[PDB]
Amino acid sequence: ENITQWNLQDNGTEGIQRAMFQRGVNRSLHGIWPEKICTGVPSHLATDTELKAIHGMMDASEKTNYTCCRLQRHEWNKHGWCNWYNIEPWILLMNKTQANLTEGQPLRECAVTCRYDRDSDLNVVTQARDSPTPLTGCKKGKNFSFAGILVQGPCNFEIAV
Ligand SMILES: *[C@@H]1O[C@H](CO)[C@@H](O[C@@H]2O[C@H](CO)[C@@H](O[C@@H]3O[C@H](CO[C@@H]4O[C@H](CO)[C@@H](O)[C@H](O)[C@@H]4O)[C@@H](O)[C@H](O[C@H]4O[C@H](CO)[C@@H](O)[C@H](O)[C@@H]4O)[C@@H]3O)[C@H](O)[C@H]2NC(C)=O)[C@H](O)[C@H]1NC(C)=O
Ligand SMILES: *[C@@H]1O[C@H](CO)[C@@H](O[C@@H]2O[C@H](CO)[C@@H](O[C@@H]3O[C@H](CO)[C@@H](O)[C@H](O[C@H]4O[C@H](CO)[C@@H](O)[C@H](O)[C@@H]4O)[C@@H]3O)[C@H](O)[C@H]2NC(C)=O)[C@H](O)[C@H]1NC(C)=O
Ligand SMILES: *[C@@H]1O[C@H](CO)[C@@H](O[C@@H]2O[C@H](CO)[C@@H](O[C@H]3O[C@H](CO)[C@@H](O)[C@H](O)[C@@H]3O)[C@H](O)[C@H]2NC(C)=O)[C@H](O)[C@H]1NC(C)=O
Ligand SMILES: O=c1ccn([C@H]2O[C@H](CO)[C@H]3OP(=O)(O)O[C@@H]32)c(=O)[nH]1
Ligand SMILES: *[C@@H]1O[C@H](CO)[C@@H](O)[C@H](O)[C@H]1NC(C)=O
Ligand SMILES: *[C@@H]1O[C@H](CO)[C@@H](O)[C@H](O)[C@H]1NC(C)=O
Repeated sequence: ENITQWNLQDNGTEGIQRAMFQRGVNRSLHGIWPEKICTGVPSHLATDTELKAIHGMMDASEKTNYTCCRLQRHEWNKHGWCNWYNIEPWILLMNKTQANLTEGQPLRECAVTCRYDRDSDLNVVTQARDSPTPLTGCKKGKNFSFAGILVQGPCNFEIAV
């Protein structure tokens, strides 16, 4: 029921993706999204110390030189507090999810946002998730590149029929 989304390195994409390519990082966690989105005053103010414990997860913000902890705090505020109640279980999950992402191509990896590269003739996956979803910026008929890994379809498993 929870969507796990992450960023993948792409020099062709200004922002987090360019920074990941430079830093030799393949997959950086974006968030874990339950059905319920949090509204109102959070239960706990996520400190940088707490948020730095999610090892390997880069910030999508230029303001922190794509390090910590803007994206991280945003995630706890919008998706974390009202669903996990405590920061400790949330931190451990986010970190274990990022640990697994650092290992390599996940069991379930589906393109979310693409950036078609005319030179290589590939759909360079900028963001991916553990469930198939309507694509964005993807050219139909072209193969996919998930941080260097070439896949025929938008997912690393069969969806259809
Ligand atoms: C997918 O997403 C859901 C959230 O959307 C995750 O579910 C949460 O999981 C965490 C644990 O990983 C749970 O946190 C613990 O909640 C306890 C309170 O729960 C009450 O019972 C039900 C659960 O059936 C809730 O729905 C109620 O609202 C209640 O409030 C809470 O006591 C507990 O704290 C205890 O443990 C921690 C660490 O061990 C201590 O720090 C703490 O002080 C205390 O002893 C945790 O906060 C949470 O209940 C879940 N919430 C819901 C709504 O289901 C899934 O596990 C995610 N799964 C995947 C696979 O991504
Ligand atoms: C990864 O992406 C980065 C960012 O997009 C990328 O750098 C960009 O590409 C090029 C290649 O170095 C840079 O382009 C140069 O930019 C200056 C103006 O800023 C122009 O004057 C340059 O023109 C000369 O260079 C050519 C070299 O082949 C000549 O043939 C040409 O006629 C000129 O004399 C040139 O276009 C560019 O500035 C950056 N862009 C940004 C937005 O930073 C880099 O190539 C990629 N790295 C890897 C490892 O793939
Ligand atoms: C991160 O990746 C892990 C691997 O997918 C997974 O952790 C869980 O723990 C064990 C490792 O000890 C996996 O392997 C085990 O498989 C059998 C299955 O019958 C277990 O009985 C054994 O203990 C064995 O070593 C588990 O399969 C695995 N659990 C699940 C539910 O898939 C985590 O799920 C990953 N965490 C995140 C947050 O993505
Ligand atoms: O984890 C993240 C967080 C944010 N962005 C966003 O970064 C730029 C910000 O302009 C956004 O444009 P966009 O396609 O609407 O969403 C992009 C990511 O790509 N990954
Ligand atoms: C997060 O995972 C790393 C491995 O990537 C581990 O060494 C680290 O201390 C973890 N943080 C915790 C458990 O808070
Ligand atoms: C990342 O994928 C590259 C291909 O871009 C692979 O060769 C490498 O071992 C991985 N490096 C990481 C996860 O740091």
